[PDB]
Amino acid sequence: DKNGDGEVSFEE
Repeated sequence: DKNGDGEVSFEE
């Protein structure tokens, strides 16, 4: 998240 996927892509 926040980057784990893409700038929080996950938590985005």
